[PDB]
Amino acid sequence: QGMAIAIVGMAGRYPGAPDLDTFWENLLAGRDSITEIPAGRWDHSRYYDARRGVPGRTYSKWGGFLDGIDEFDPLFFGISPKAASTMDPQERLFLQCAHTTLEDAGYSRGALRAAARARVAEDAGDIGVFAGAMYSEYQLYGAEYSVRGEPVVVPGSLASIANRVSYFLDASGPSVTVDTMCASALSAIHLACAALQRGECGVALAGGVNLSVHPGKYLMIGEGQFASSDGRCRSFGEGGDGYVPGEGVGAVLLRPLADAVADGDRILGVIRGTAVNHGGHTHGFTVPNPLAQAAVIRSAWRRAGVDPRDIGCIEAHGTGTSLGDPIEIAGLNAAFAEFTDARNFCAIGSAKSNIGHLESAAGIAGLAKLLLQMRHGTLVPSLHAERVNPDIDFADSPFVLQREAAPWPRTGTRPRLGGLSSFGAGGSNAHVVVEDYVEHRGETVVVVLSAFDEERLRESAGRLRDALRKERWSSADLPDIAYTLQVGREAMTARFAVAVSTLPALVDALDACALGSGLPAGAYFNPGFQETAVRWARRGKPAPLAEAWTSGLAVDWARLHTGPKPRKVALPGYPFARERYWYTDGLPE
Ligand SMILES: [Cl-]
Repeated sequence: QGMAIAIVGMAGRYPGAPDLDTFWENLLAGRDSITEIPAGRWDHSRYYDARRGVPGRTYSKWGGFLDGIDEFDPLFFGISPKAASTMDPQERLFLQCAHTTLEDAGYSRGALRAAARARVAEDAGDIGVFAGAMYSEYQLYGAEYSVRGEPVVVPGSLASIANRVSYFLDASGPSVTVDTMCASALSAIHLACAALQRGECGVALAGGVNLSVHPGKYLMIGEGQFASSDGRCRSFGEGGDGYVPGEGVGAVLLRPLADAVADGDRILGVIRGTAVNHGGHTHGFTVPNPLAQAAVIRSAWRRAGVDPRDIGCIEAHGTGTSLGDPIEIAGLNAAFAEFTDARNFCAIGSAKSNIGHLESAAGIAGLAKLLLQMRHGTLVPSLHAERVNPDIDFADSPFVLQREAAPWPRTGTRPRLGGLSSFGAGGSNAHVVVEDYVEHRGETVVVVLSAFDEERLRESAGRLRDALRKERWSSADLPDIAYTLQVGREAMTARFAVAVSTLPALVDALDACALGSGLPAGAYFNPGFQETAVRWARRGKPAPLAEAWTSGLAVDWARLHTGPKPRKVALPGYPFARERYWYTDGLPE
């Protein structure tokens, strides 16, 4: 049966991919997003040296990097701009990730709490937050400054990553940051699923964050020789002699499947089972254990109640290590061997070949790739493995290394089944089992839009306009779009409302608002009785309600949709202000 935990929303920010849609495009095109160290971060010429193991140097100069990790919208989160400057970028980016995930799920803060609270006991929490992270590097800058100047305070609390989200969301569930290194994100998901199953909270936000903000990490992988000579993760490829670090922030909104189905939530997939263990005493602290990996994979399978023969795809750890890669396959082989003797039926690959080793966030990026493959029914290439690692025999294995884009066909009406592994360098292992889900036309709707100020509002109109021009959208989607923007967004200061019945009309109105030109009739803008107006709107006269709402009137939009409720759909998230904050702000040179 499984623990039946539904995924009702997701957000992701990965190298070369500001959002999940872009991430899929990169994955589909087999794009390599690895680059050299951005000059803005630090002067890497002070540390680079091609000779392995040189003291005070590093032979790696590559990485999977995000763009503008110092960009943040503190006013949006009720954080003072002064506080933002000394606040760990990981906390900042996870805050923005958390919000985007709620918007993808089609939930406002208040709505999410209400939906969660109804499913658990009185004194049980509503929303839980489980974050995975392993580095506190921002802290180091403050110390480097304080020694040769005036002492500056730069906090290094990993708990803040989860705690600030809980604070912002007004969440009352468990608020936990976990560190199991590379397996952190998957460990967070594991604990989140356990909390939901146990009834500790109604919904749970689970994810991971990992940034490369300091050169120290590179001096470390250089000394320990963990870094690859070519700055690539050759997942199961020949010549892989280490990994390349990558940046990333991701999260999922988790919920018991029954509750999601009953609430008409989007369902991006279902977590059937999770498992967590440790490699024990191997021949070295950072030496992986194939038997432990096999055990955690089987444990997740048993908890999921699945038949491993049906597994269509495995998203592997695949860091591109001399010892690690063959060990991982050995672990997987031992796992499958306890159930079937079948060969070459399962696909395998790693996103790390695309975006690098995201470490504490590797699992959430991996989950994204897996869910996206199922969503589009397409298996994506795994890079840097034109010739496979000589130590690995895929011919005598359950697997076939995915090296070309290919269709992932559904067997009958049976859900596509996938597996996801993440193995911490310190020995902590994790495996997650997921499967996908199987389940007023033409009328005038009222499309609503709000943001912090006028500029952000017109920005939202533009991004929504650009989205609704894509091929997937038609006029038949208008009831879903309107519903999502009503009950799935926060009613903010600057507001925009328009009554439309066709999609091209909505696009025109959005374009007008975005460009600040003249608005049509039935459209209302504001830079910043209900019972009567809602009855009117339910009778097909929504203009007085829309105009009143734009003027600032609070509106319980749910009252409008009490035959069948429209579907929540994926719409563009809030356009955060991109102002730069760093610890050197205000400090003398
Ligand atoms: Cl609130």
